Amino acid sequence: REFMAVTANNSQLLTWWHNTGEINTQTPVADGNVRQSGLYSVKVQTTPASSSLYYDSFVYLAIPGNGMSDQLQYTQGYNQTQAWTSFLYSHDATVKISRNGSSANSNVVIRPTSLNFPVRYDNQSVYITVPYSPTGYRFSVEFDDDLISLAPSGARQPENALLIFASPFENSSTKPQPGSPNSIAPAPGRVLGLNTTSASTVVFNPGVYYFTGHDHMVLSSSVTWVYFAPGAYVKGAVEFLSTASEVKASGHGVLSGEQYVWYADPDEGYQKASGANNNGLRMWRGTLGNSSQTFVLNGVTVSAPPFNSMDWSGNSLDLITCRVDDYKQVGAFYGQTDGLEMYPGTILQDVFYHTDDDGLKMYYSNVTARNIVMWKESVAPVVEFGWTPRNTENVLFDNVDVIHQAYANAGNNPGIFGAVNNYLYAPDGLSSNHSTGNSNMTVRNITWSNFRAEGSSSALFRINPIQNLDNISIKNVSIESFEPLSINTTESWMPVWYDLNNGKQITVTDFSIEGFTVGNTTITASNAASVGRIDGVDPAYAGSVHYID
Ligand SMILES: OC[C@H]1O[C@H](O[C@H]2[C@H](O)[C@@H](O)[C@@H](OC[C@H]3O[C@@H](O)[C@H](O)[C@@H](O)[C@@H]3O)O[C@@H]2CO)[C@H](O)[C@@H](O)[C@@H]1O
Ligand SMILES: *[C@@H]1O[C@H](CO)[C@@H](O)[C@H](O)[C@H]1NC(C)=O
Ligand SMILES: *[C@@H]1O[C@H](CO)[C@@H](O)[C@H](O)[C@H]1NC(C)=O
Ligand SMILES: *[C@@H]1O[C@H](CO)[C@@H](O)[C@H](O)[C@H]1NC(C)=O
Ligand SMILES: *[C@@H]1O[C@H](CO)[C@@H](O)[C@H](O)[C@H]1NC(C)=O
Ligand SMILES: *[C@@H]1O[C@H](CO)[C@@H](O)[C@H](O)[C@H]1NC(C)=O
Ligand SMILES: *[C@@H]1O[C@H](CO)[C@@H](O)[C@H](O)[C@H]1NC(C)=O
Ligand SMILES: *[C@@H]1O[C@H](CO)[C@@H](O)[C@H](O)[C@H]1NC(C)=O
Ligand SMILES: *[C@@H]1O[C@H](CO)[C@@H](O)[C@H](O)[C@H]1NC(C)=O
Ligand SMILES: *[C@@H]1O[C@H](CO)[C@@H](O)[C@H](O)[C@H]1NC(C)=O
Ligand SMILES: *[C@@H]1O[C@H](CO)[C@@H](O)[C@H](O)[C@H]1NC(C)=O
Ligand SMILES: *[C@@H]1O[C@H](CO)[C@@H](O)[C@H](O)[C@H]1NC(C)=O
Ligand SMILES: *[C@@H]1O[C@H](CO)[C@@H](O)[C@H](O)[C@H]1NC(C)=O
Repeated sequence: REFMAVTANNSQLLTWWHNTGEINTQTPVADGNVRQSGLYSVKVQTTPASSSLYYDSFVYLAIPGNGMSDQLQYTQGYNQTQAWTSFLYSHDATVKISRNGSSANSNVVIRPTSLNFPVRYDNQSVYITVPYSPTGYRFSVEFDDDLISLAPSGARQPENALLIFASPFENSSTKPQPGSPNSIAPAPGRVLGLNTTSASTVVFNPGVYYFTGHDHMVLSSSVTWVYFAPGAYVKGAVEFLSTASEVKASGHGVLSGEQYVWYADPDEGYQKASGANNNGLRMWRGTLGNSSQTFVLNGVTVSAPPFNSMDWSGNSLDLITCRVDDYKQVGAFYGQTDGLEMYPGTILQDVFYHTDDDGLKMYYSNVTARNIVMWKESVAPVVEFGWTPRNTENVLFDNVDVIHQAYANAGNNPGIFGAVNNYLYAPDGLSSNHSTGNSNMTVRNITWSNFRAEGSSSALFRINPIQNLDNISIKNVSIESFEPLSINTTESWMPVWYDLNNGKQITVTDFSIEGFTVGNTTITASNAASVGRIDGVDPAYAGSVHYID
């Protein structure tokens, strides 16, 4: 009979397919179709490797503009595409990646490179042995012959990326059990009525679902759980109306904003928002009442966000906290596609971020984020804590691997650790005016540890102390190489700042750097300014920056 995809669904492996897959790299796919990679084929086999059957794993594809050529102007203008595949596993598995029969043999580089998974080449394919880890893995498979240079940084990156998301099975807390109480499971196609349903749980089983580019998934106040099953592909954006103690989005399916134009405004017919009014549609949105709420986000893959990925509505955001795990953001070629907000008390871990704006937004206290892979594009710092002065304390970001960066100039506000200017007076984040800070606020006890920048990188830090800084520690940061000196994105700086109202000088105390390396060179106080390119620390703060050697 004609060849058909064969998927796995057992206790050791789960893969899926879509019968409405569409090979298309230039226009929007049909409402009920799923854009599929025409370059990469992926199959998976639980070890040990044998003549046993390999199971097909659907490879999704995201393209800049999502097929809407008139939206390309809102991207960085590169020609990169991003494909990805997800599967669940509970045992080591071999991932077999194939390219068409006419593709020549090419070695691959897996990022993060620290993974060091066994890789073998045979019969026009690449076999990667992925070990089972309870927190799974999110990595990039880069073919040497597919690498291109991105001007003007010269960054070497895949023209056609391929991401692999191997995740653990879903427990009873992230997967609705059979015939769950007061649940509703919409049929494939156009999804209607969820904004007025009396259901508590919304279940999206395998299949394709879509709102349209002129509607989104507004969930009624009774909905506290939306589940995206592995194999479910939902074109839309989520907004909880529930003010309950917990609102949850889980499952390993996909939530794609590909049908929305950039900056789509939900209050203006979903047309592009007028005058950068900040009302672009978020992929995750909630609204608070007068009681605490926890947003649990687990397993989901968000693709093609039309604007910032997430923001909650409310007068006091101290009432919201997040619990994020095994989550991915892909195909974010548009600008202002920020990572999630990490509200007070947040624990975020095992995440993959493809973003063209603020990545890790350190705006709230008592936050812990760890095990993150980031494909930074061309705008904003990897870590951001500028824009507005804040009282923020007790933050820990650990094990963050920025596998790629493609900045172009100083105006992009580049840098691993950054704090741009005051948005009220410098909306684009860059200005020589350093007198709009707040001397009554302080960012204290911050730890950024085990950060790694693969390939060419922007500056270690470009921080405007818009409020006082105290006890900020950088421990173990490796930069493979720096972007060209010429583009002004690699020199680190920290200019002296003053209070907006009384002119008091903003203070910086105990800002330490330990375990900083550039390529094969260890950075110390001796070569920090030269090899480390840390030549912009204001003399008033120089005595507060300590190199622990
Ligand atoms: O507050 C908005 C935004 O301001 C800054 O972004 C600026 C960039 O740093 C500049 O390089 C330049 O980039 C233009 C570029 O913006 C993309 O977002 C867009 O997708 C693309 O089509 C366009 O060519 O201008 C922007 C401001 O417009 C700041 O760095 C951001 O963090 C901030 O979100
Ligand atoms: C796997 O099998 C279970 C049990 O029948 C089913 O609920 C689920 O939808 C299947 N998943 C896929 C993607 O095959
Ligand atoms: C086959 O794969 C190569 C990359 O290995 C790609 O450049 C080529 O376009 C593909 N062939 C076609 C046109 O399908
Ligand atoms: C994509 O852009 C790169 C430079 O960034 C260029 O070398 C490559 O040829 C381009 N590919 C196509 C199909 O134009
Ligand atoms: C529910 O959403 C639909 C769009 O699907 C909208 O037309 C309708 O007005 C909404 N109902 C309410 C009560 O808001
Ligand atoms: C929160 O609002 C509810 C309903 O309006 C009310 O019953 C409750 O007393 C409020 N809680 C507080 C702390 O005021
Ligand atoms: C952070 O945690 C501390 C306790 O360690 C608490 O006192 C403080 O209020 C918390 N900050 C916020 C805004 O939640
Ligand atoms: C500082 O932050 C750490 C976590 O990074 C936390 O354990 C500790 O209690 C905080 N308090 C201080 C200032 O020591
Ligand atoms: C780098 O960019 C900053 C901000 O625009 C500017 O002040 C500085 O002079 C630039 N350095 C040069 C001359 O490359
Ligand atoms: C800096 O900006 C503030 C806010 O607009 C303004 O009041 C002040 O005069 C400016 N001073 C400088 C550095 O020119
Ligand atoms: C920094 O890296 C070294 C390995 O070279 C490790 O021993 C140390 O624990 C790391 N520091 C932190 C805070 O993780
Ligand atoms: C900081 O506090 C002083 C009073 O202690 C006040 O005059 C000043 O305006 C405050 N900083 C701000 C918000 O500009
Ligand atoms: C260190 O890196 C530089 C630049 O990549 C290279 O030229 C040099 O050979 C390297 N030295 C060592 C010890 O590997």
